[PDB]
Amino acid sequence: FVLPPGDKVKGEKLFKKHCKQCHSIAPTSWGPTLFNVYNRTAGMSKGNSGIIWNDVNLLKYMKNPQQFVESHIGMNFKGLSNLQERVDIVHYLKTLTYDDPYGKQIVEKYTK
Amino acid sequence: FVLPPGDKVKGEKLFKKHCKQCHSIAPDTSWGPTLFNVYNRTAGMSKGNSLYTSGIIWNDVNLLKYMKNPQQFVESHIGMNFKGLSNLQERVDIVHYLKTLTYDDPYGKQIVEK
Ligand code: HEC
Ligand code: HEC
Repeated sequence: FVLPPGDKVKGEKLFKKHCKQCHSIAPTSWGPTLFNVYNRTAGMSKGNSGIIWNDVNLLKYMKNPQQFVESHIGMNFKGLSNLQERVDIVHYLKTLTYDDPYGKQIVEKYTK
Repeated sequence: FVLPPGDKVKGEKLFKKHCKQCHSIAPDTSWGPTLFNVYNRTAGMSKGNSLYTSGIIWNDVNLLKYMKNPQQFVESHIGMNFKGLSNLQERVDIVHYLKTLTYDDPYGKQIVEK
């Protein structure tokens, strides 16, 4: 499969419209810069040089990002309904700080 | 609103089950950002739709809401979210545009400026 014919001017305009809001194009934004993203190793490769942002992968991601993530990583986070579970997770996250004994031990581990 | 009573041990268990796959807990790599010291941190999506702005804080209520429905949280606080682009030709044109964002492409060469 090769990339079908297209219009890079329409492409730049569609990028302004649909992607610029969260993506820079400089070598500051919420999402990663999309400069030199073509054939670049995708960040979701770290989830658990995997996935390359080639033509097919760019077309599939843009069609349905959540489905793409689920299909290539195997899982995805769509939310936790149980309020108590989220409360417990927040209780855990509050200890992940430099002034809590648990977070102190974390700094110990990842610093050695 | 006050954070209701909770269990930090069950919290660690649930974190392992549901968040560790994409999130590290190291001081600062994983796909997502490290969640160490995320409490009261300025959320990354504060940079969305970038006159200085303090941004969104990951406090109790916001963490709970986001964990409930992340994409709904994003839509509510940013105003927009990316759920996909159905039209195939728009995607092909975007790919054509992105292929020019390199250090060796003319347009990419011009954009590269420091
Ligand atoms: C915010 C409202 C966004 C909009 C609009 C678009 N994207 Fe995005 N994208 C966003 C974030 C926060 C992230 C990082 C987290 C993640 O899910 O990966 C991304 C990621 C990408 C990537 C991956 C880059 C990598 O190095 O792996 C790509 C290729 C990408 N986004 C492209 C893209 C396009 C083409 C968009 C419009 C058509 C678009 N994004 C919109 C947040 C947001
Ligand atoms: C991948 C499959 C993920 C899983 C499972 C979970 N998260 Fe996530 N999260 C992921 C990415 C790629 C990103 C960055 C892009 C984005 O959409 O923001 C995030 C972001 C967060 C954040 C925001 C961090 C910040 O703004 O500094 C938080 C607070 C967060 N994630 C928490 C979180 C929790 C509590 C999860 C399980 C209960 C969880 N994430 C799962 C990818 C993935």
